[PDB]
Amino acid sequence: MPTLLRVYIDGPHGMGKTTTTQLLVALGSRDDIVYVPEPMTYWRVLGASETIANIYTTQHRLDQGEISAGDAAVVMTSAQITMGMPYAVTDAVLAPHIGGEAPPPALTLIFDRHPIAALLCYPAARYLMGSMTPQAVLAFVALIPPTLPGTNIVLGALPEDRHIDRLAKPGERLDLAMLAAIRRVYGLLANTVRYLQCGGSWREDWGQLSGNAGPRPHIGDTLFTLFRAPELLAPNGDLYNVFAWALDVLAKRLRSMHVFILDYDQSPAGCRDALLQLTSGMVQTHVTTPGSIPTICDLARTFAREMGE
Amino acid sequence: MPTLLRVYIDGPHGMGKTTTTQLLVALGSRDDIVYVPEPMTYWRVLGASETIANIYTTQHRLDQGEISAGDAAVVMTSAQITMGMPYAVTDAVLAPHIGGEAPPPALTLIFDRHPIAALLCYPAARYLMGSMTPQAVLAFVALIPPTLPGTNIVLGALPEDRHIDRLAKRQRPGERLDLAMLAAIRRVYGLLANTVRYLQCGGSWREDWGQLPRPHIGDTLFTLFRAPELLAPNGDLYNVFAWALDVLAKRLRSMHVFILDYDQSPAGCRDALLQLTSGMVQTHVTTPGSIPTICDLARTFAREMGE
Ligand SMILES: COc1nc(C=C(CO)CO)c(C)c(OC)n1
Ligand SMILES: COc1nc(C=C(CO)CO)c(C)c(OC)n1
Repeated sequence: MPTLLRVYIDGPHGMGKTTTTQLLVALGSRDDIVYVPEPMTYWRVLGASETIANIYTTQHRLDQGEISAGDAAVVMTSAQITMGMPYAVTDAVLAPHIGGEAPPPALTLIFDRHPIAALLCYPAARYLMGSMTPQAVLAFVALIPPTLPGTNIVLGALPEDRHIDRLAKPGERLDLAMLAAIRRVYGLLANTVRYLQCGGSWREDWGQLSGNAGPRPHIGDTLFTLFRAPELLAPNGDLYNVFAWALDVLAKRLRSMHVFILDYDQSPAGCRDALLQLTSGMVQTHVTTPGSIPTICDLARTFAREMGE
Repeated sequence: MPTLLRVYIDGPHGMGKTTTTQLLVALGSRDDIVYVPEPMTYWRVLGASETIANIYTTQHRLDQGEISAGDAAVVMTSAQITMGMPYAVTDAVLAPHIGGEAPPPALTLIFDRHPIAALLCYPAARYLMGSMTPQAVLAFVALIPPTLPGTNIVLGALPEDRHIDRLAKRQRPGERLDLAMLAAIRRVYGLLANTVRYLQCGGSWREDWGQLPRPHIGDTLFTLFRAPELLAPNGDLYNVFAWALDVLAKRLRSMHVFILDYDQSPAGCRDALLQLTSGMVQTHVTTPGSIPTICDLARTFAREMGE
């Protein structure tokens, strides 16, 4: 029974994730490590017209006082559903091939981002920016697919000052406020997994909210803190049950994830070797049939050819 | 482990779907069959303000030429997320309580609609109405939750004329009587039923794609996706959309469809639905506390998001 290692490189854009990944795939053998790359093609052409460009234009207009929140919200919600579609189909066709958690893997699968990037992280950041409702953020949360065994997610670390300079180097605009928001979000996320793996329970700690490594963070330091918003609160001050249930889904999805932190404050070859060492402590899985491996290989290869830049 | 029967009452709206169900929960014991009703309060207040009204005003403005198809699509996409949220959250918290396939069940759970109504059927109809992109529809399709065992879906049969009449007699808040939408939504559901049969008799969309004892691929939902937006310059579907179609195939193939004839009295419908249950597939729950956890979920849902 052959084995599989899946690794999702995620976190805020502009750190160097894409390069580092490509650098890592390059060191490997042709037929034992594949890359599912960033689907910019879907973003700029196939899915719609310059989705990246559309998003930053609308945020800028909202800030400039040129459209209202409600208007910006519907534009952001649409574009983001679109942004995330390739991650979602990929997860869906792959799911049946994944077995139980399990010596060198017969195949390593590297992903540019994980479904929560588009179904949770960026939405949450847009909400912080005032360009998306928390209800819609939670509707995205409710559609996060089941976390499969051996979900290794690598997030980035990088000083803000250096992050600002590197990013200043699609259709994007330099939105420091966005950068700050997405940085905060991925920060809460890493805390949240830690919070949940240390047996934390958002229901039991909900009142404490108001005005891989380490100890259990405070609930105020996790994603749960974002959804203490008046839109989601009943008169009695509690969360409406429907929203509570989506927080439950959030906990169920995150708690079983293996989070790793990668330092991007170094050269491109540095990040690569850092990442390589980091893989040996990652959870592998068995596949479900013998032919899962070449099948998985074709899908990843098919994807890159079509959607990678 | 104790057994569970899940029954999703679905199909196009305006046929009798709600009245019918209400008569059935009346018959069975209040603590032997539970009901998850239409989340009108979420659609009208909690998720956003008057979502139904927003949907229909927007189609109308697109029809009157007051806004662009592009503008319509974004609003439509956004609002349909809002419509589907309670369905999606419910399935997600219920899933771990569902076990394998299984004598009368320990609990019978009846829903007003299944998640594919908001993630496939309604969006597809809006696509036929020019107010949603086919990409968006496929993006919803990709997010369809996995099909758990015992997924029994009841769809309705009713001649269009009777259907028009009943829908006219019970519009929802903000809804606009629209015969194009009605024909769009009826067709989507007819294709749905045909799609399941096609799949279940071993149809393979990839094989029969060229053609664009089972239905013809041209009478399934796969025909809706020959759209030019999804095709490469040589006529092939991009692989990304092809995979969404594999997902659609996997999800639909293992659902169990039952057709309810609505062309009768509300009490006739109730009896019919009841007899329809002998062929439905039961499952085991997964934990001794699943049954009461499910009951409390249902009543909590009803209490909060019911009208
Ligand atoms: C910029 O908006 C936005 N960016 C991304 C990520 C990008 C481009 O910012 C890949 O770097 C994602 C995943 C997203 O998901 C909804 N939304
Ligand atoms: C009217 O628009 C619309 N209605 C429905 C269903 C209704 C009728 O408004 C309840 O039958 C659904 C599920 C939906 O899903 C996106 N969109």
